[PDB]
Amino acid sequence: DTNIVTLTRFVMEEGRKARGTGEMTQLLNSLCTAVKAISTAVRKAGIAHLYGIAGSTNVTGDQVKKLDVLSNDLVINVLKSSFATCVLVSEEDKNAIIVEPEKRGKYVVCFDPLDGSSNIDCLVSIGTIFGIYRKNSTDEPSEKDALQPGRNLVAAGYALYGSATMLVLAMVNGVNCFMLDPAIGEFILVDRDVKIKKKGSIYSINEGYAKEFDPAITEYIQRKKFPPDNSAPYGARYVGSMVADVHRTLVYGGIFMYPANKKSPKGKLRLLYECNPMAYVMEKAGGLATTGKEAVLDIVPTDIHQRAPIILGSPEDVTELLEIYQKHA
Ligand SMILES: O=P(O)(O)OC[C@H]1O[C@](O)(CO)[C@@H](O)[C@@H]1O
Ligand SMILES: [Mg+2]
Ligand SMILES: [Mg+2]
Ligand SMILES: [Mg+2]
Repeated sequence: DTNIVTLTRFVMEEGRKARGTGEMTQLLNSLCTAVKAISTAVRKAGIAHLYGIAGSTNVTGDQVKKLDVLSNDLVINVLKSSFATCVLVSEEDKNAIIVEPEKRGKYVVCFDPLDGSSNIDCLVSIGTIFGIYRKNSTDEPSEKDALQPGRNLVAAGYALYGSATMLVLAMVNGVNCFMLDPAIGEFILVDRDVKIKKKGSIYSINEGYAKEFDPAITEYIQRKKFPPDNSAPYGARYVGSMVADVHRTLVYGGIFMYPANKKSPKGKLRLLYECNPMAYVMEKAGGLATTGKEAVLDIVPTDIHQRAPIILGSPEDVTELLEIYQKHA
């Protein structure tokens, strides 16, 4: 056990020939602290009475749970104290948060402090999603610094509070998985340079919305169930937590879908702190992420709480669905 490859060491070793201020390492070390604190609260949530609602509604009009508030506070406090950030965007705050000059650093951070809130009370996998941008402009920090295309990401990933706690981190040359050792409260490198399979055998979507689906989604699903070449039909999985469904897509292959539909032109999931981070992870693992008509990472945001359709996973799977949308174009 005497040589520990922790997230910190990883993020220091690589960025050492890249030089840098090392505030990315500060950022991520800080974030890891909040994630550990969220994991331990989650693992004991019913005894600590942390289930239930906060008694509020957010800008996307979700019903705010207790762990939403707790996790939001932890992420914000640790990011500010990191001295690595200047602008913060959270699912739980109407406006971007501008860091006090005294603790400012050069990064902009967009995050979902707790993802999968419908699955909180039934003990299903939940998580934390983040994307990291460098502030470009020279003028005073503002919400506008968060309105960057996802292709501008310097780092992104998620924490998954599942059967084990995992930190999935994507940076410019690739994706790496770090598992939480609860005995020493360190994230340890467990999966190096993760690449997604070119094609999977699992499709993931809420078919409860079948009546609202566009003809292309409708066709694709039918094809997964009734393949034209007599291949085996695809298996279906939908946990209901974006972080768990995307994580399985990453390690098992296949496709994850939250499409636009007749009642939601822009889908449900949020571009800044849900769709862009996962699209980035997917592209760095060699997969794709599309709205059905354009790459998510290429969208230029105008609203920090903007929604986008997302279709992601194995390149050959996502490409088959894109061909169907094309065909229907
Ligand atoms: O109940 P639905 O509409 O399938 O929504 C599930 C999606 O909503 C979210 O909870 C939004 O956070 C995602 O984590 C999840 O993928
Ligand atoms: Mg929510
Ligand atoms: Mg979410
Ligand atoms: Mg959330």
